[PDB]
Amino acid sequence: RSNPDHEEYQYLDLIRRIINVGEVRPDRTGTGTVALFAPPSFRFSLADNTLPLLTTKRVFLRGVIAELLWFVSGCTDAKMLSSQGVGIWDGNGSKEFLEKVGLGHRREGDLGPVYGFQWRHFGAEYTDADGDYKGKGVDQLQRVIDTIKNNPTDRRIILSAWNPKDLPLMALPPCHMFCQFFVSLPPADSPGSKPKLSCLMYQRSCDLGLGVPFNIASYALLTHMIALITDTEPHEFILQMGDAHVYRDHVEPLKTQLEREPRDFPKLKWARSKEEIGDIDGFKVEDFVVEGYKPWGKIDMKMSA
Amino acid sequence: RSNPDHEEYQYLDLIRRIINVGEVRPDRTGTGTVALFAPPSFRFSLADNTLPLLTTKRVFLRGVIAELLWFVSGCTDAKMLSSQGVGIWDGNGSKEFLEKVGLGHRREGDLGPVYGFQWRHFGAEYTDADGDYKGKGVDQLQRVIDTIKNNPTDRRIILSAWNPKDLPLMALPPCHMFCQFFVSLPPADSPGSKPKLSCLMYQRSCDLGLGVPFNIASYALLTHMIALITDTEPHEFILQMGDAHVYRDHVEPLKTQLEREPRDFPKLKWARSKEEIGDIDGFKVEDFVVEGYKPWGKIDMKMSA
Ligand SMILES: C#CCN(Cc1ccc2[nH]c(N)nc(=O)c2c1)c1ccc(C(=O)N[C@@H](CCC(=O)O)C(=O)O)cc1
Ligand SMILES: C#CCN(Cc1ccc2[nH]c(N)nc(=O)c2c1)c1ccc(C(=O)N[C@@H](CCC(=O)O)C(=O)O)cc1
Ligand SMILES: *c1cc(=O)[nH]c(=O)n1[C@H]1C[C@H](O)[C@@H](COP(=O)(O)O)O1
Ligand SMILES: *c1cc(=O)[nH]c(=O)n1[C@H]1C[C@H](O)[C@@H](COP(=O)(O)O)O1
Repeated sequence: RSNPDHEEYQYLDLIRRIINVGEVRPDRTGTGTVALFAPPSFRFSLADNTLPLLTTKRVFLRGVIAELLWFVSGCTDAKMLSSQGVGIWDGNGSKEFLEKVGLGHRREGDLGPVYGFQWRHFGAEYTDADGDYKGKGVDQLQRVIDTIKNNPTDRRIILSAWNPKDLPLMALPPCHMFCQFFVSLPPADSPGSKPKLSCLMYQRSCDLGLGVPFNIASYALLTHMIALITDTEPHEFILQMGDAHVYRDHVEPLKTQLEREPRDFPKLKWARSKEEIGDIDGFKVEDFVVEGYKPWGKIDMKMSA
Repeated sequence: RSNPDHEEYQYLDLIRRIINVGEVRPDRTGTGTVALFAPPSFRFSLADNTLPLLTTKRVFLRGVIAELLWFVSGCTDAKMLSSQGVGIWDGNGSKEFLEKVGLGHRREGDLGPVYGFQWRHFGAEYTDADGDYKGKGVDQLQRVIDTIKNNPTDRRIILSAWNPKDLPLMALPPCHMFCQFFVSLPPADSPGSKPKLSCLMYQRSCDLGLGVPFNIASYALLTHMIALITDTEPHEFILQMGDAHVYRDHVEPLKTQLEREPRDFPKLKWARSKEEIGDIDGFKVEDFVVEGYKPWGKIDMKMSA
């Protein structure tokens, strides 16, 4: 390894380990997987505007950003993603899947009270994706922003989408069920510096081939976004996994990826200022300027619904 | 070290690290702490009836068991613990503290919809600790039991007390906010063996001196309990921490503990059979037979309310 310390090796090494000593298991989708439970967590530095966007394969960056802004908006209609050319949620939002999980009364694309809804309206009563939820439920995301700015040492800076009561209304239960932010105060020797912002996310189920690449970049981006609005400096992103698995039909495609040497991670820059963006709800896809992204070729992998 | 691989060194080493390079910070209690965010997780083997009850200091075992059976029962009245000689929750259940956090309308000891209530009645409306919640809300615990027995490869075996909507009603927000169970199927070379049960718990805020010792034994015991009811074999317990800290007034007392060499962990045996206990709600303090516990002397540490 030209550069053995490249953070991407964490991802490649775990996949190799799962394939090697993982346990073959049946699963909800019916395709089957090989898995390990609670492996060591991943750590990615977010310093110097670094964005841990995997380079051993081309990652659909725009899809990650679109999905993230979608979460932030509190929207749960997958059509808002497919209309802009992002179909990652088309599979679980299809009329065929919804009816399959007992949600036939919903129009196609209406995923239910998933991620975004819990993030901005936790506890509110869900009708459909067109419902008026403004000012209803708990806005966890804004509370996180307010807390980081006015009481950084607080120990409850949590953002969670897990809701046992709403689960049956969801086309799919949250995979990244929650994350915790931490703010390091400016060192004594130089109190003018910006506090450092870190994020730990826990993912109950992890599709290493398809999902993890998105999850890693997504939460890294969320932390960068929150850092901008709170005048803090992104520091570290930690990802703890529960059921970490590699789908059976992903094994061969991933072996090809395992042969590739990572390129230095790209950097993130903002196309607009903090003032122009305003708050967490003012970001736009075009605001994300990712430079230096130099990935290898794309690797085709089918998603199991 | 006579036994460098003793699992208790994970706990001792982390405390040493926090004291050495941890960051000095202000906190809600006002006593102050030294902390590190998201340190490597702890792993404890639960095989061969092993119970990771710390030995470098005498741990109030009966108090751990009592609190756990209290959680399971869904009860939120701290008087149910103090009446049996366990006052770990007297501090946050006292009238002064309750009135202090805006809950003066509650009788002393009524902590609100904390741990146990969320575990067995998530989503139900909370009135007071005497309310009738039977059959109300989501019983996450029993669902976990049923899932382990009938669909072990499920990836949603989650037990969580985090409830953004109910937080303000709680004397204190959940520290151990959730855990995930995992079941390994019997290997091919012996399909008669019992499936192996593991548990990963995530704790947002960790008082290493006082809380962690209880948290470790508590979730280890919970896994042993669930294993009995589900005909599975306890395997491993993983603990991931968020804000890992040592209170200022615990530093000196802990230094004394750091000088001690761990004794082999004790073992857990049941005073009754699975049939006699019946289900997760049938356990009694006397059912827990811990043998071989050989700890060093107690170490006094004050809890910051
Ligand atoms: C995590 C997350 C968000 N999600 C949502 C989501 C929904 C159901 C899931 N189901 C399964 N089995 N695995 C998943 O990772 C998963 C993820 C994603 C969904 C699909 C892809 C995907 O198929 N990507 C392909 C094609 C990308 C493209 O459209 O160009 C890829 O090659 O990456 C990525 C992320
Ligand atoms: C986690 C958890 C449950 N809890 C609940 C709970 C509630 C508020 C808290 N607040 C703070 N600052 N730290 C805590 O760990 C904490 C824990 C506990 C509460 C007290 C002790 C404690 O004082 N232990 C002393 C005395 C033991 C005894 O009563 O005999 C000790 O020496 O261990 C331990 C656990
Ligand atoms: C879910 C969504 C996400 O953001 N990331 C993911 O990796 N996934 C994966 C996990 C799993 O393979 C599948 C969901 O299936 P299940 O609910 O765990 O049965 O999507
Ligand atoms: C909370 C309860 C528990 O089970 N274990 C714990 O260690 N604690 C600790 C963490 C922290 O010191 C305090 C809770 O205060 P805060 O909500 O984190 O501000 O108790």
